[PDB]
Amino acid sequence: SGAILREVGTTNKTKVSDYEGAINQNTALLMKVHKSNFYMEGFVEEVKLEDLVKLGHKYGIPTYYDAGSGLLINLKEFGISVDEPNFRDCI
Amino acid sequence: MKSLLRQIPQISKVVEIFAKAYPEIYVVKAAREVAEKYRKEIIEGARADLNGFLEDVERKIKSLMKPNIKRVINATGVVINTNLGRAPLSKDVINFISEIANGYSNLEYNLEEGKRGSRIAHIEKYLNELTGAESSFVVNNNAGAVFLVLNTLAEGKEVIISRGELVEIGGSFRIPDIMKKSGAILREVGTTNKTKVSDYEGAINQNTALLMKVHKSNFYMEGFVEEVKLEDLVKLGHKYGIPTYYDAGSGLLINLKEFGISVDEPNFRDCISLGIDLVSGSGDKLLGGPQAGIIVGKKNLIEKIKKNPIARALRIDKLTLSGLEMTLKLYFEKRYEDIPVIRMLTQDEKALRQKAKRLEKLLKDIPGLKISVIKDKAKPGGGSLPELELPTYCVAIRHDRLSSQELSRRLRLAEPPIVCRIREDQLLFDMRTVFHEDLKTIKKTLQELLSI
RNA sequence: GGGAGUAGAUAGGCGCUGGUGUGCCUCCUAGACUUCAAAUCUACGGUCUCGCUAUUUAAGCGAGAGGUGGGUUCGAUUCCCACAUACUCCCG
Repeated sequence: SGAILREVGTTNKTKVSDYEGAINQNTALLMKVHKSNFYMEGFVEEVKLEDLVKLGHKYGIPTYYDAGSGLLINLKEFGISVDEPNFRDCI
Repeated sequence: MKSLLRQIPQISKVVEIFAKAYPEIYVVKAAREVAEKYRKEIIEGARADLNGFLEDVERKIKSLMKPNIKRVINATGVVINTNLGRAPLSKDVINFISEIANGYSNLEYNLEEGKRGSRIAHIEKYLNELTGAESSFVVNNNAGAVFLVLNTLAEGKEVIISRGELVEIGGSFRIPDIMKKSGAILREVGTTNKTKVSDYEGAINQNTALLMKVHKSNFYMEGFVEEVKLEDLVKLGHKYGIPTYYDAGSGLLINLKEFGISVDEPNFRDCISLGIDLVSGSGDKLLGGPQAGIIVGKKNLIEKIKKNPIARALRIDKLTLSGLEMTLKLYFEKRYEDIPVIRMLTQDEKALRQKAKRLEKLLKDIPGLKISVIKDKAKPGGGSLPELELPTYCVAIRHDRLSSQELSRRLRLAEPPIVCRIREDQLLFDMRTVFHEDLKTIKKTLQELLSI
């Protein structure tokens, strides 16, 4: 892609501090990918989406979410209870 | 001010006005859109009447219930019409696509071994046979086909190309601008109108990783002009040990002189059997199939391209893949007439008048219509054959009431819509591109605009 | 207990709508009609409340609330936010 990759946190856990800590003059993007075809249980921490946006608007950095699943609507409306994100809500 | 807007009814109230008239969903959408257009028009003080409301709300409903993309009756006589969606598909293909999309299929699944398999594997069997190349591959479109070969084999290294072959096809594609983003360094040789072989051979060096030639598909040069022969560039490559990459663009799968049309347009089989290492082209041009970037050439190169992590972002969808296999199946069976684009251009001169006057027989009754059939020479190829000029019968029409300009306008707004040429206040209908079942739809749309 | 989702009336259950709310079904009461019953139909109807005249009560009349509060807006039942509550789903 031509973009330089700055990986923060660790496999199972990643707090907000990890993101905010690696920012600098070259940081042009804050990107989060949704684990679509796998999942981690046990000691595992993740950064709330709301917090990423807050961190972006603080330093003036754009936020890019690769949902992957491409869920167009809220899924709970159909009886299936999952936290799967969707465009409308994430936007 | 605040009384010229209180007027506008309630969305619950207009929803009622259309009980079974239209779906509740489409009604509320039209009411909102309409409710906002009257709030702003009265706020700026440009409306004193609201009677237009009820009539309008129903027009939005009638409009909002139709998809935007719509089949269009092409009367221009241009087979590869970049604007109208290039090469149209035969029913045979469209049903093969219909079936694979209906449910699950073995897209990335090899039924033999019961484990995942490459989806590009189904087709390539066909390409290698038809072209004669060692191996093949296919991606989204030729634009990307180019970008992939450059970033695969010339990222960071030089690529020599003639200064007369740096094209701008389409609105966003430009060899110089994409190759840049390709990571390859551009070495332009020769001059606009002329380019000998010495120009190519002169700019080679330690970084030269590719010799690339682009086919001027959407333009041509006449007058004092020189070009580098293909056999020459193959010779030059094999001398210094440099690969040859031809961007045919037209994606002509076969020799074209075999069908009566005499042109020099290059084709895969012939260009491959010439000594070129790689060749690419769009599937929706001279191949007559769905949009697809087609690459054929040496195996050691194809494998280098495939492994590139960018090929996954170009890998073709389930629709075009299937639809491309059935298009390729037709080519093996020599069912040439079955593929729209080949039939349209190789149609009998006799064949065209036969349809030219079968339409004129359907419009003699319609009121105020001045119908005449003229033999005109047009240029069929839009995105692949720039110089070609072939004879075809146009049924030139003219109404006393309305003018040619206004006529084209209403015809593009019809259902189905019809797009046609205009020449000296005489609307023209080239029969080279008109399907038979359209003739009946042509007459029924013209009688609805001049007698209404 | 911690999160999250679905949510909301001013007779009662469901659904809708940026036009000052409304449609379907039910209840109640009332009216119409019907030999009797049913059916049917209709209601700027209903709750709470407060206030006003009388004031034991009756009796007549007027107004506001949509879980609560706030905001946007010409107008919020609709939309945003905050807190509360109901139902459900996940975790300790």
